Amino acid sequence: GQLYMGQQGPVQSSRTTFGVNPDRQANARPVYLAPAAPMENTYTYLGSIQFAAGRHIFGEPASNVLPPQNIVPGVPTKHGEYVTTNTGDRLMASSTTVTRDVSNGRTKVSIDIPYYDRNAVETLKASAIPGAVAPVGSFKVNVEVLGGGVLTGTDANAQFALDELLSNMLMDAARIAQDGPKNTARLVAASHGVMPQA
Amino acid sequence: SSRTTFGVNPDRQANARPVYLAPAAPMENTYTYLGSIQFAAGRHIFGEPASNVLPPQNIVPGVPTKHGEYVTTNTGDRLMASSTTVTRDVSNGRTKVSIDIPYYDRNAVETLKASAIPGAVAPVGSFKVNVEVLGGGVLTGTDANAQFALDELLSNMLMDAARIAQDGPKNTARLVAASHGVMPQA
Amino acid sequence: GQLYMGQQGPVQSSRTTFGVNPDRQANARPVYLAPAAPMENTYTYLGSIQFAAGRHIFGEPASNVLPPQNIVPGVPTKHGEYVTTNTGDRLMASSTTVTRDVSNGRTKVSIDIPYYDRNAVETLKASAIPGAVAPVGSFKVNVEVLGGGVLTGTDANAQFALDELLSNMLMDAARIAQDGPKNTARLVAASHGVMPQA
Repeated sequence: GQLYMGQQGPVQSSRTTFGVNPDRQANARPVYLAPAAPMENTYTYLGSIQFAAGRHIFGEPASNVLPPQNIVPGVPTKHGEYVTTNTGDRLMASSTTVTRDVSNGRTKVSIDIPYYDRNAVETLKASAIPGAVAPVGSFKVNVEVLGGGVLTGTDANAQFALDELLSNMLMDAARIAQDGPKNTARLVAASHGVMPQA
Repeated sequence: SSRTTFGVNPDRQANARPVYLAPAAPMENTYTYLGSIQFAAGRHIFGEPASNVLPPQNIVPGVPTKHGEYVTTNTGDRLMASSTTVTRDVSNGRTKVSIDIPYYDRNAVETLKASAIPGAVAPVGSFKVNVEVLGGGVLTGTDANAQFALDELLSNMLMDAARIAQDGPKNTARLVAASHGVMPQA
Repeated sequence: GQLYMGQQGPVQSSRTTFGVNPDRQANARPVYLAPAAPMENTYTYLGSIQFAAGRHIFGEPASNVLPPQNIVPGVPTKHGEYVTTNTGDRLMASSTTVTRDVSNGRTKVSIDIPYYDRNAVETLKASAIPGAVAPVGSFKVNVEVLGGGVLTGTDANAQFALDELLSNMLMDAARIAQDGPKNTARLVAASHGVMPQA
């Protein structure tokens, strides 16, 4: 490679793999599985807008905090679900689901909430029809933490520090995801991004 | 594969960075001077542009291009409309702006005017000026903020180069029909 | 050879003979030659056991300190002998000898003392026979100092320090030679060594 001046004389710079231990520690670490899933932020906002945005009408949950669906204390699982059942006036009750998959150092949490056709629901109310409406679609939010491949000398204590580091990256990621003025479009029906000049 | 390096690491950053493209080309300096000399020097007569700022001809907003042109039309008495062109090429970290303005034969133009005869005249030649910035080879460590700093560094070298090119008394020959360069004594 | 990390980069370890001066100084050094040989330790012990151990009867020396036999002051020799003559009751007198050889940096001192057949001597005394007994065998002890090949920069003064170093190794060697309890066999008629477990 390039040439520089060492005390022996002019010496060639060199790039070597000598002295780098890339060995990894196996993803064999049991992790804490919450006994319920708190959806407080989303449901307080849904109470704020009165469970209706435009033509999307939403169901009222059973609880702001979701109970486990297929998780039992003391039984290890790689897939766990929490669920409640949204209900509403002239709405067929429909479940809202929070899924957690923990495999090979990869943790992934997904949230799926359904909605209904407000045009149909208000037609039902206004002309005094006796039927109900089934869900029309959903919205989904996924979050993923790739925490595999810790190094071999990673202390049992230092894995907790790494835990907190990843959780702070999580917070930063969601903030960057929703960052922006609420005067302007930023999430739904997205086509492309346009950052403003000033 | 991760390797520890002793000495210089020459890894360069790939030339894969979009750059800002002006929505129009301002030519204010040259056209104000052309108005100053009444669009005529010696036997060279020039045409009057439609605008001092040239609109894009083949550039569409939001569409990346590696070659773009701004253009206007010079018109004149007893003259055939001739376009003045500003070309910008961006490729592989090298960005180059060229300016081409045509001229006409003043003897033909004023002979027609003085003879009151139907002829009109086309351009005889042009003058061209090129400017080139070789910005490739950014090192690996450089982040975006540092790249902005390098942007401004190159633009300052640009200004220095133009000043060094035009440097000299206006009493004396310095650009056109150049044969060689000579330095004065004391 | 093996690989290690030097400031130039990964560097191969190397073993060279560069910068080692093994030149030696010739063994051309006159040494002191004692004017007599003191055998005080052995002869005081021989007085202790009354010049008799088992069937080995020993002669009584002329002197505890032996005079030179072929050494003359101011004459350089590479071989010198000291001697006295043991005598005894009904014993034909017999010489005890101490030999010193000094050649080419190697000093060697040997001691040879004879003994007689006590069975024969006490037969003579007991049945009142008029004859005498001649020596029957001997015991010998050798000591050797290989002090050749001093280095070239060895100062004349430092050769005295080396002298004393070798003499201290001598003392340590004799102590290791006779080391051991006197309850147990350690020197004569030796067949092999057996160091005790505890």
